[PDB]
Amino acid sequence: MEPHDTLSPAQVDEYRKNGFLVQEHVFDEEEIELLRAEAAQEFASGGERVTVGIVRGVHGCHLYSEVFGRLVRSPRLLPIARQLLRDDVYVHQFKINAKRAFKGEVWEWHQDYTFWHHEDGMPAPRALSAAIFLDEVTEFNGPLTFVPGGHGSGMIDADVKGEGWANTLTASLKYSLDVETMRGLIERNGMVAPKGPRGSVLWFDANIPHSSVPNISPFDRGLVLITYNSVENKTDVTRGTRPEWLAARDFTPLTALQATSF
Amino acid sequence: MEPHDTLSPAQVDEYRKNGFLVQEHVFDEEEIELLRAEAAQEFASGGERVTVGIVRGVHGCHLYSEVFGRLVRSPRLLPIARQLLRDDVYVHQFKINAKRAFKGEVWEWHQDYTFWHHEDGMPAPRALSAAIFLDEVTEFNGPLTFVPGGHGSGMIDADVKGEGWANTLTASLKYSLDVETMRGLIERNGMVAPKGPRGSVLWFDANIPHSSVPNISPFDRGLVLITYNSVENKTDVTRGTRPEWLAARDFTPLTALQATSF
Ligand SMILES: O=C(O)[C@H]1NCC[C@@H]1O
Ligand SMILES: O=C(O)[C@H]1NCC[C@@H]1O
Repeated sequence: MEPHDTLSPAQVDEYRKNGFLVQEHVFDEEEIELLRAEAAQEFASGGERVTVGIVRGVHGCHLYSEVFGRLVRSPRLLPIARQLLRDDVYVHQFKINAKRAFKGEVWEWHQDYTFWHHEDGMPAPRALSAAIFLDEVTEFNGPLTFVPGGHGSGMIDADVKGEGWANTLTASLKYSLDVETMRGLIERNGMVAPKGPRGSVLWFDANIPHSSVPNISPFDRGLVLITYNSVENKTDVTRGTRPEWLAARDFTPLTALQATSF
Repeated sequence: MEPHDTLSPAQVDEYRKNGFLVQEHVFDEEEIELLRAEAAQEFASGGERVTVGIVRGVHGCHLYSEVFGRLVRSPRLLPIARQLLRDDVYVHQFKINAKRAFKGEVWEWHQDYTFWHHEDGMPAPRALSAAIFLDEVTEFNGPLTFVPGGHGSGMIDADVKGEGWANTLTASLKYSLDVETMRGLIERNGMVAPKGPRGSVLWFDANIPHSSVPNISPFDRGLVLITYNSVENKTDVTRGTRPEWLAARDFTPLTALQATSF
């Protein structure tokens, strides 16, 4: 194992100003293939934790998979999440999202924090997601798309639908940011679909508004998304509506994987 | 009126090599607003020529609208189409396609020539379309997307659906290029979504494979598309299945608008 990875001051400034940031080539192909293979196994035996008719999402895999439980403690990831949240951290949510070639949905503009505040009891937006690129993310395979700086407009009052947590997981969403709001935000800030090669990591703020469109390429777009939360900002488990595999309840501070002979 | 517009040798080379080409800022805002206003009138009274539940397409407007009949003979357009097709030309098809803000469909990969050969009797791919930008075309408002150089692989054998011309106009298409074909083409050539400001013109070859995704922006994307065909390559009206407003039958060579006091 190396020195723990840190963002440079420039990277940090870029992250806070925009609310997202791509580090290119964090993992190699061999590491990425190990993650691809484990993701396929979870898609195949995830059960109620899966989302679809062909499988498209799985939730909570770091609680059940040894590979994924080590991934979240990796020295390429955990220290940056400590650095950005300025705290010890733990994993609130883990999920894999594949958009297969010539497939996919329009994911309505939204803020993760909005769901986590109302569904899970997250007190403050002191959280972020790391989306590992299992495939090259381009213009055409349905990249996550953001309003840069749009996290600074706090949580935005949103159109609310559904009952329970049934449509938290699906592309028609329970909390969709208004059309009139979006225009203002976008007139003001613009739109960015960060791109990069396989093995890249895209860090994004819990309150950044984001969306994506379908994949019109012949290449799949697999993403592993790890949502780190600050231990100080642990969710209020008394207001909690959802289960462990969507919203974690073990708030033990994580420590990084140590170098071992196995 | 000016000297007639021509592409530079570089532009022409770029067009033939890639099969598409954007000229920026061909029309001003005032010209574009005249076209917007006329398009709204056609969307409202086009009748059977319209396509939808909210209006999204209209076909054949240059046969019914004085503004649109002059547009096709404009010295910003007609001479480039002469230049690229190396012939006198006429309009085979005219259509307006709006993708409203937060709206739109995935348009499956396709080749226009494939439809025009089989539906209308077009002997050779000696045709092209000029798509005038009524709005700024960006990454996020569903730009027409192309395989550069993909016109040189001739007409590609395609999956065929429907009966009649019912699903020629709609986003699930009668002639959809295969998934396996596309991957090969794309592995080989890549993908480009030409962009530009309002009043731009995007010229593209009749055989270039193209597609688009929905508009996830708060801005509309209106396009006027004029399909010029070579007079020598006029359609065989004996194999013709569709009506005047989809496939024209007056093959008179066009001449440009002359400067008049009105
Ligand atoms: O509902 C959730 O918790 C997740 N799915 C969409 C928004 C979050 O990422
Ligand atoms: O069917 C047509 O003739 C037109 N619509 C889709 C392909 C062409 O542009």
